[PDB]
Amino acid sequence: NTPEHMTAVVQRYVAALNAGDLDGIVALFADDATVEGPVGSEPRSGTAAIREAYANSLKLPLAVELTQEVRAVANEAAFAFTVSFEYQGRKTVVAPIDHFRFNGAGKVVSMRALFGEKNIHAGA
Amino acid sequence: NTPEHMTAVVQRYVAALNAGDLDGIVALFADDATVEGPVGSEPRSGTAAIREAYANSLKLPLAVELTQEVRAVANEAAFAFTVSFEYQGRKTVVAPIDHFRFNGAGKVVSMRALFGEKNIHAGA
Ligand SMILES: C[C@]12CCc3c(ccc4cc(O)ccc34)[C@@H]1CCC2=O
Ligand SMILES: C[C@]12CCc3c(ccc4cc(O)ccc34)[C@@H]1CCC2=O
Repeated sequence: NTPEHMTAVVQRYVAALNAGDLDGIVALFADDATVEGPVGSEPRSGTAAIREAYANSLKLPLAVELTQEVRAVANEAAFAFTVSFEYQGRKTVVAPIDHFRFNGAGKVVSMRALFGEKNIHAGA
Repeated sequence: NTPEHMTAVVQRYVAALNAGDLDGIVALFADDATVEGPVGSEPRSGTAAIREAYANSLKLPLAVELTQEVRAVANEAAFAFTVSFEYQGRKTVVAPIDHFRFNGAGKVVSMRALFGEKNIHAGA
């Protein structure tokens, strides 16, 4: 469980969101992992709940892009990125910072997505 | 304790590091706050320990800059930035992502600085 590996996992995650690859996303998580997004809302725990959450997230085609280098140290990674989508002619860009914590096996045991209304950038 | 306030606190923090303003930094924290930087190392707790930690951080003049919008939601903020300094003719730029959690009073109760060796950018 190295910085190289954690950075790679972040890149796999971004790419799988772009591809709508739900298996690929869920495969990154430990069986008892938790996901909390946005920070503040009630977390989802376990493979089944995690899959359901990302299924709802992938209803629309997402364009996802890392916007800076990944920060990876010890057993944690943080990264800045954008998620862009379009609905009823409005394009929206959401710019979160995510935090992953990894277990010794290199699977994500916790994901937290930090973004507020000021990080949601959309026209009329 | 609003996103506006948390964003302002982040901006006050960045500016106080630039100014070497140790009082200004410590004033942002709750009396029993913790600081952990880099993530992984042993955290420091309490006003006295927090001041000592930032005193050591301010031995050299720091140039600190937010490099993206702050992410602020509920009681937490995350931000991407750089800390630049020079020593013995070598310029170094460190690019962390910090996470703050706030108490109801609007003081920082926990700070975590996430950066690894790949986020330390220095010449020979
Ligand atoms: C962008 C988004 C809010 C956050 C978000 C979405 C999808 C995948 C995400 C993946 C993340 O790691 C962090 C945040 C999101 C939603 C899809 C529609 C929407 O409003
Ligand atoms: C940049 C640095 C490592 C991280 C760091 C420093 C100083 C203030 C910081 C403030 C932060 O919120 C996060 C990280 C740092 C150090 C000064 C010298 C050095 O190597």
